[PDB]
Amino acid sequence: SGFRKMAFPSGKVEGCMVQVTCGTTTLNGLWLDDVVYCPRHVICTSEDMLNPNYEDLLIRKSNHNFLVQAGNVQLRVIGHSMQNCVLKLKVDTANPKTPKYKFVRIQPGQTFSVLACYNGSPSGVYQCAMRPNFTIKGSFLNGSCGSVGFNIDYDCVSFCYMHHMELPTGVHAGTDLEGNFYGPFVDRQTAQAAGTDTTITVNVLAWLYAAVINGDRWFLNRFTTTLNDFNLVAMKYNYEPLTQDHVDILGPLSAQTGIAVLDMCASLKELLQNGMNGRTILGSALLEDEFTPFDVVRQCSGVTF
Amino acid sequence: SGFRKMAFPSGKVEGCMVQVTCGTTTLNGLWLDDVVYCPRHVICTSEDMLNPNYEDLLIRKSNHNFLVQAGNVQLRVIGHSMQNCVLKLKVDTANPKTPKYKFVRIQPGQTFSVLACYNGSPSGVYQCAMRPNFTIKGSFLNGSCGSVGFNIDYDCVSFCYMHHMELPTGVHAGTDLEGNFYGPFVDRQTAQAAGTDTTITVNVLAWLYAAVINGDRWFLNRFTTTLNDFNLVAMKYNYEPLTQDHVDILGPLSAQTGIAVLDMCASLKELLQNGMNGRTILGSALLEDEFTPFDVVRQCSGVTF
Ligand SMILES: *CCN[P@](=O)(NCCBr)OCc1cnc(N(O)O)n1C
Ligand SMILES: *CCN[P@](=O)(NCCBr)OCc1cnc(N(O)O)n1C
Ligand SMILES: [Cl-]
Repeated sequence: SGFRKMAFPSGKVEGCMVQVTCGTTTLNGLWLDDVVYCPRHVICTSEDMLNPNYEDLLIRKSNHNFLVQAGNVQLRVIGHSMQNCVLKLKVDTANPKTPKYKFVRIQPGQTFSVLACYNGSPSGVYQCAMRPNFTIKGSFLNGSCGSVGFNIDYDCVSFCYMHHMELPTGVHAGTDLEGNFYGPFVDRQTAQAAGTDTTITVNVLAWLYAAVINGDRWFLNRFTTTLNDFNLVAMKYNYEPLTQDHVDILGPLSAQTGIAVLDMCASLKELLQNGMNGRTILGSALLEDEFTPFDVVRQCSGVTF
Repeated sequence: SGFRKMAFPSGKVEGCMVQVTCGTTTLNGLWLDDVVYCPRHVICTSEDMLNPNYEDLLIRKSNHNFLVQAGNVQLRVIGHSMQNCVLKLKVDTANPKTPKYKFVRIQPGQTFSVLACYNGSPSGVYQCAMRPNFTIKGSFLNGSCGSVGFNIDYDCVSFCYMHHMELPTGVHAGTDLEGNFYGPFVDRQTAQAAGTDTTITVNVLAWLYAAVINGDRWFLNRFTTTLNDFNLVAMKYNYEPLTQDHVDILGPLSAQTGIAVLDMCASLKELLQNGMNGRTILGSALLEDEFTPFDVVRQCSGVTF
C-alpha cells in the first residue's frame, strides 16, 4: 500500500528526445518515425517575441538552418513545414526507437507525465494535470521548451502536451502535438493572464477514495448530500461543479470501498467548510486534485506497461 | 520556473528489470551484467514468513528452480548465492542494456527515485527519501517486491534501495544492493515498529530556498537566530538537529538568494511556532522535507543526464 504522485516510466519517450537549434535558439524536439516536432518559436530572436509573424519569419529558413541532434549524432533535415504552432522537420532517418504512439488532445482535469529536457537530454519526470484554466503547474527552466507530456496505455504512448512558454505568474502553457494551444494562449511575449484556477472536484473525490483504501479514514462522517446541494458548496470554494458523468466515473471506487459517491461528497463538503483542523490526508494538508479516478484505480491495482 | 517533486528519468533502469519466480512466488529482480539481484524471501512460502531460516530453505533450491524472465525471453541461471538479504542469480547472458552503475548505501535524509514494478514490468516512477527512522514512504502493491531506488549522476546509475516489505503501519523497508537492511528491520513477518518519523530539517530549508527562487516569499521575516536556539525549537517539533555541516551544505543556496542560512532558520522557526495560517508554499500547506539541497540546485539549474 501507500499512495504517491506517480509518473509513467519515461524510457519510451527518452528515446524520442532530440535537440533542435535554429540560429541562436536551442530547445527540444520529439522524434517519431521520420519527423521531428518542436515549437515554432525556435525560429524567433528574443526581439521577434514582442510581435512575431511566423509565416514571414519562416521564409528566411531552409532545411539546413534547422540543426537536429540526437545524442551525439546529427540528423539530416529534408523538409520542414508549420502546423499551427509547431514545426515538423522531416529527417532522412526513422527513429529506430519510435514506440507505438498516438496524438491526443486531453480535456481539463486529465493528468499526464512530463519528461523535462534541456538540449535534447532528459532531466526529470513528474506528473501534471491540465488545469480548468488550461494552464499546467510544471517545472520548466530555460532550454526546457519542447518537453512533452504523455500517457502510456500498456505499450502505446499517447502524447498530449508540448511545452512552449511560461506566463508572468509562473504557470505554463503549451500545445497538443498538432500545435494547437490549450486554452486561449498564443506564442507571443505579451499580456495574457490565466483565469481562475478552479479545483478539479472529481479528482479530489478519487483521492479521498484512495485515502480510504490506504487507511486514512478520519474524514468520513455520518452525512450525505445531493449533487445540487454539494454544488452550492463547490461554487463558493471555486470547485468544478460535479455532474452525473463524474458520479458514474467514480462508480468503481464507490464499489471497491462501499462508500456511496454522495456520502464522500458530504465528507468533502465538511472538509471545505471546516478545513483539516491541522490533520493530514495521505501526507497532504490540502485537498489534492491531480489524481484522476483512473489514476487511483491504476495505482491501487498495479497496472504495468 | 516552477518547482515539482521530480524523479530521475527511468529508462536506464527499465532496461534492467526482470521477473523472478521461485515456486509460487513472483517478484522483481535487477539484471546488471550477468547477475540478477532479488530479495531472498522469493524462496519463502507464506507460512515460512513467521520464522524463516534462509540457509535451510536454500538447501532445497537449485539453479533451475529460479525462473528468470526478461520481457518475453527466459534467462538461463547458472549459479546462485545469498548475500545478506538478497539473492544473486548468475545468468549465462550479460544484460545488453546494462548502464554504467554503482551500488551505494545512502544516509537518512538523502533522496532517490523508485521505479515501481510488477512481474518485471514497470508501473510508475516517484521520488522518495530515506527517513530518519530508516523507512521510506512509497507505493508498493503485491508483486512490487524487488523494485529498486536509484540516483543518476550524468550517465551512471547509483542503486541504493531494493524493496522488501511493508510494515503494519503502511510504511516500507528494504535493503541496499548488498542485501543489508536500512535500519533495524528484518525479513520476517513479525512485530517490528518504526521509530519517530523526524523531519529532515536541512531539506525543509533547501525547499524554502527553492520557494524564494520561485516567487513564494511571504514567509521571510525580519528575524535571525542561532544554531543552538533554533535547535531548541527543532527538538520540540521532532525536527532533526541542524549542524554546521548542514549550514555549509546550504551555502550555495544562501549565495544565490542572498538570504543567510540562519535568517532562513528564523523563518522556519516562526513557521513551526505559528503555522502557515492557511497559506501555501510551492503549492503545499505543510513543510516539505524530501528535497535535498542538491535536488534544489539541480532542478533550479537544469542538470541533464
Ligand atoms: C520553453 C519556454 N521558452 P522561453 O523563451 N525561456 C524559458 C522561460 Br523559464 O519562455 C518564454 C517564451 C518562449 N516563447 C514564448 N512565447 O511563445 O510568447 N514565451 C513567452
Ligand atoms: C514486496 C513485499 N512483499 P509482501 O509479501 N506482499 C506485498 C505487501 Br503490500 O509484503 C509482506 C512481506 C514480504 N516479505 C516480508 N518479510 O521479509 O518479513 N514481509 C513482511
Ligand atoms: Cl500539503
